[PDB]
Amino acid sequence: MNKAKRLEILTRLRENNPHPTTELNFSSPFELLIAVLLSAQATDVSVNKATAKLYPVANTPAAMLELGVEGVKTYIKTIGLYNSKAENIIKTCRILLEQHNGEVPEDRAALEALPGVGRKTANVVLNTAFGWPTIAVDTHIFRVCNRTQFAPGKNVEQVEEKLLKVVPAEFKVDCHHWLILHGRYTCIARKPRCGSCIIEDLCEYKEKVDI
Ligand code: SF4
Repeated sequence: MNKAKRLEILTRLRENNPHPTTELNFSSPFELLIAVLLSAQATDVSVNKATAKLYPVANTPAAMLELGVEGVKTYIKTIGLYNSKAENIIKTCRILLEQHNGEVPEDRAALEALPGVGRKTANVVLNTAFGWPTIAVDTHIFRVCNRTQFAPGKNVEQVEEKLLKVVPAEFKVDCHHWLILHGRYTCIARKPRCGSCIIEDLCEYKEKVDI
């Protein structure tokens, strides 16, 4: 692949969807942090169904703490691992109240310190709630980057590091959401939708499927 081809792929993804975002519903950084903590081994539609019940009754660290571990579990019992999720939620709300004064902190090490949130999660929250140029790589973005040859790599860290070198600064805030929505709905794992792909003539995959 090369610089000019990469730039035309990013130009077509912007034309198609100028402002890509998460499929998790949220109206605040805190509501995004909790939705992302509820995401582990669950679908976005499962999480949105649970937060549609929960956030009208408690959507601040203080209201959440007042609901308690067992009150939280009542609203999220439909989601996988909800007992440990409910513990991580209450603990994170306490830390935000004490150390960060009821705010979600705009800082990677502070977010990574929170129970249940790791590097990829901190990067997704900094990008999606605060607009940071971070580009977290999951299995979808890994498959898309290697199939197209946009940013090939042998594991997650190599693709993440290549993406931070090859994506122009202009495109780095929307890059993660463009590539994950492309992987989820077009460049899917079993039988890619190549005959209907908006970047098919720029993609370098040798096994394209419906011409
Ligand atoms: S042409 Fe096929 S392999 Fe290439 S990006 Fe599109 S869907 Fe994926």
